[PDB]
Amino acid sequence: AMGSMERASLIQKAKLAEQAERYEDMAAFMKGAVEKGEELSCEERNLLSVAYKNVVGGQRAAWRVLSSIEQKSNGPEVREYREKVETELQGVCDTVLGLLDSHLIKEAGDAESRVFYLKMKGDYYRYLAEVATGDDKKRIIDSARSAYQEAMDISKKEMPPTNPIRLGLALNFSVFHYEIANSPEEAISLAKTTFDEAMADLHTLSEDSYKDSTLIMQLLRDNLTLWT
Amino acid sequence: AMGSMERASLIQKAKLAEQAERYEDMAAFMKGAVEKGEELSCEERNLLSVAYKNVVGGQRAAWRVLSSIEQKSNGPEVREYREKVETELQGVCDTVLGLLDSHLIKEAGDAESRVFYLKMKGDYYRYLAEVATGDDKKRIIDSARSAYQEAMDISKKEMPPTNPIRLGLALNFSVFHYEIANSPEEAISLAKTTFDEAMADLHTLSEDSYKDSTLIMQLLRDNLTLWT
Ligand SMILES: O=P(O)(O)Oc1c2c(c(OP(=O)(O)O)c3c1[C@H]1C[C@@H]3c3cc4c(cc31)[C@H]1C[C@@H]4c3ccccc31)[C@H]1C[C@@H]2c2cc3c(cc21)[C@H]1C[C@@H]3c2ccccc21
Ligand SMILES: O=P(O)(O)Oc1c2c(c(OP(=O)(O)O)c3c1[C@H]1C[C@@H]3c3cc4c(cc31)[C@H]1C[C@@H]4c3ccccc31)[C@H]1C[C@@H]2c2cc3c(cc21)[C@H]1C[C@@H]3c2ccccc21
Ligand SMILES: [Cl-]
Ligand SMILES: [Cl-]
Repeated sequence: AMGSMERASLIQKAKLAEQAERYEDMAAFMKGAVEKGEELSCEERNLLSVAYKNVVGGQRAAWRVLSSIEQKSNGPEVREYREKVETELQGVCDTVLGLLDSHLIKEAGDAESRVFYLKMKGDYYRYLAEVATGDDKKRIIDSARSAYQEAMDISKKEMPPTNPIRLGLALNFSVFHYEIANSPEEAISLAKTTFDEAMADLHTLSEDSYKDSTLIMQLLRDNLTLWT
Repeated sequence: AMGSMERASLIQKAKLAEQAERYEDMAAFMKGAVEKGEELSCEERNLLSVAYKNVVGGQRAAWRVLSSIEQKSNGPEVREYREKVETELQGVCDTVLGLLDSHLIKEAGDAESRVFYLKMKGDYYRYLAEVATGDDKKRIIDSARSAYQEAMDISKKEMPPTNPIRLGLALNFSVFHYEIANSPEEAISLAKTTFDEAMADLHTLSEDSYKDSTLIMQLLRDNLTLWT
């Protein structure tokens, strides 16, 4: 599909699609850059993340609208279209999890790197878990949990509490606890702990993370305001 | 593609896609409802219009970003991607113009109806004209002009000056004069005339057009504030 194009061209074009708000294309350019076989740099990791976040984020919004419209209070058309979109959402999720398993997630790699791709693995299993049901759902919840946890375990050892990759992970794992794992108990603990341990060792905050991590701190709190 | 589905189902689903903001799908459902062969009702005409407006509106925004990025002040990747998107934009435009020619535009029909589909024909030739160049562009400009004019000619005879279909037409034809036909002379005339002839016979304003047509009056003025 993209295999005739040089890796550098695919990356340039991925950057152009972010500016033009073409995230179906951006993701496609980044799927192709991953498949050139080389390890992604820090900037490239984000580019991949943003592309697929928007694609899958738009589908989830659509699914939630349509799923909300299945009232069943007091014809087939609503379910059919919800399923069409649901099926589409899953394909995109399965697509990212493929690239993560077959190319990006490796045992031997940087701490920043390994956590970033594991957080992502938990995110995309989380998105699948929202749409899944029955016996099939339990499996998907535990793969999400498992990937988030290994990511947490590493970040506590290898990263300071003001690190955006660590903070954004904790944010998303709390969201998993509340919306997916039905434990506002655990969700609140992890959120406040993350917020407080960050404020406790705020001296570790650095010039390069200042913007990214103060934003995730706000998000972390907005959630606790919303829950408590 | 959609040919197994009942017309009523396609319409229901088109309405569901507007709510879920899936205008690629909405347009596809409406392309299919048009191809059932039957004349579209007033509500259906809008549904079709909105679907394709958003699809083609998103592509134009992308094209204008990418085309703006061709600086050429003082590699091939920007042009290639602009062309990819340009080619895509044109296919969607050619697609609507097909449905208009082969199904919707008829000699024998309602005044409201005939004008609505001609306005649309001028709109989609306008979108093509923005991306086109050279000898090829002149043709596209004159087809836009020709369709807008026949639409104008009919609306002056058959519709009051407060009518939203008449007002929105005039709005778009002025926009054609300014951005496409390079005549801020004519664009300003038609705009103020539309605004003033509406205010002159404001007694004709009716309960059903009040919202739609006061909005187009604002748009008409915002444009004149912007031009003069
Ligand atoms: O070290 P950088 O990666 O260049 O960080 C800066 C950025 C940006 C900067 O703005 P600039 O276009 O004027 O250069 C800045 C930085 C550094 C330098 C300037 C800036 C300004 C500020 C801070 C860091 C930076 C601290 C103090 C002030 C600030 C406001 C809000 C949160 C954190 C901060 C852009 C680009 C980048 C950035 C990030 C964000 C945002 C905007 C930017 C939006 C979305 C996210 C964000 C978080 C919190 C509030 C608002 C945002
Ligand atoms: O006769 P309707 O088709 O039911 O018109 C109303 C509408 C709506 C109405 O609001 P509602 O949700 O409270 O029922 C109304 C109408 C009729 C009845 C109510 C309304 C209120 C008003 C008018 C007409 C209507 C005149 C006086 C007041 C108004 C404000 C701005 C412009 C024109 C008006 C919704 C649905 C529809 C509507 C249309 C618009 C909008 C919103 C609506 C947005 C986008 C466009 C618009 C134009 C100008 C300003 C704002 C808008
Ligand atoms: Cl469907
Ligand atoms: Cl391209």
